[PDB]
Amino acid sequence: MKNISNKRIIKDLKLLLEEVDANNEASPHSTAIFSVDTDTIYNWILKVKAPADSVYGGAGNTYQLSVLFSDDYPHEPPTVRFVTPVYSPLVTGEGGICDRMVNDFWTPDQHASDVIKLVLDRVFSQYKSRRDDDVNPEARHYLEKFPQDFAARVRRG
Repeated sequence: MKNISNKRIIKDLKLLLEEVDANNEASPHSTAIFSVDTDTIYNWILKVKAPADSVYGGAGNTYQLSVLFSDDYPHEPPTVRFVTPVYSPLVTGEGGICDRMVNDFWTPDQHASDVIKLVLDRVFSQYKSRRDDDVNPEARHYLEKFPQDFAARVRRG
């Protein structure tokens, strides 16, 4: 890895910042990103609310994420990681997600914003529909057989 100008990381950060400041003036189904700090242009730390809609946006808790880029962006998209623990079939105890979640659908055309919205929605809102991106099968089994007890458990931690 090297700390190098990337035309598209910078262009996509400027675009996210513009959207995050348009959002924080006005959906219960969408997740709101409300802070974007960086640590090198290659590492974006975000603060997020899940949708009021979901199990995960109940007490309006904050969720912290890391978006990590490589020198090859936009050819490969960044990795999203939860810094906040999240009980989920799609997230590990490390905060990892399967690369497939993002990589099956990536074209270099798309923006860091699009990647971030896809992941937040997938995990907070579209989790019930299983694909090839399950990383925590104890959480999947538990949702599948105790839908209601899985909810009470998300509000715990």
